[PDB]
Amino acid sequence: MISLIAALAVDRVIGMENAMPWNLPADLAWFKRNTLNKPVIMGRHTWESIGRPLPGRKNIILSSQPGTDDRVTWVKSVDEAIAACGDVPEIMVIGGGRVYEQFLPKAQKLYLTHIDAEVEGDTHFPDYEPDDWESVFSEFHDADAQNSHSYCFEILERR
Ligand SMILES: Nc1cccc(Cn2ccc3c4c(N)nc(N)nc4ccc32)c1
Repeated sequence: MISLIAALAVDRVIGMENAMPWNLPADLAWFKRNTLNKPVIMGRHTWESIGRPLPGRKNIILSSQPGTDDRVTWVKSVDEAIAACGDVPEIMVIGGGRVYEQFLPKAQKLYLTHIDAEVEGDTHFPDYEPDDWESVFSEFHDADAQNSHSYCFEILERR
């Protein structure tokens, strides 16, 4: 089954850099744990944003362009991306914006990290009608020395 995992700032703004405010160590650990030993699907910008395949995971890159790295699997369509995962309990879609939009209608689970920050970005996480989604887990954390902003993990399940 298909899950989306994403770090969202206020107004559901999403970005991707090794900088503020999506480089919080605790959001990274959450991300690792929830994607470990699962196939990950991602856009090209997100693939560059990591510069390296994620270990112990099958990495699948959805892009209209041909591939430039043989350590990972390149595909051109949503259904090709899904098939490339094989028979597995959970597929993890890890961004970016356009990829979320494409997989949301087929997703049955959302892993969201709400960061209590504001950053300027045109790229947003797709609007999920809260009538079709049920929150089933929440975990708020205060800012500390390692994590500059407060943050809250949430898991939602499609209703
Ligand atoms: N160095 C590195 C290792 C793993 C991932 C990345 C970039 N990256 C790529 C995706 C993510 C990411 C995500 N999809 N969701 C959440 N909640 N957090 C995330 C944090 C980082 C992400 C960078």
